[PDB]
Amino acid sequence: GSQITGTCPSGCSGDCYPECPPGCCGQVNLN
Repeated sequence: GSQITGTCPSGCSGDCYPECPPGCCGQVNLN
């Protein structure tokens, strides 16, 4: 890990629940 996640946990990266702030989920992928 280098950039890691601030407020939004892994769950937000994967499961984008409503309380996840905009662009928090699926925002770290060089794809």
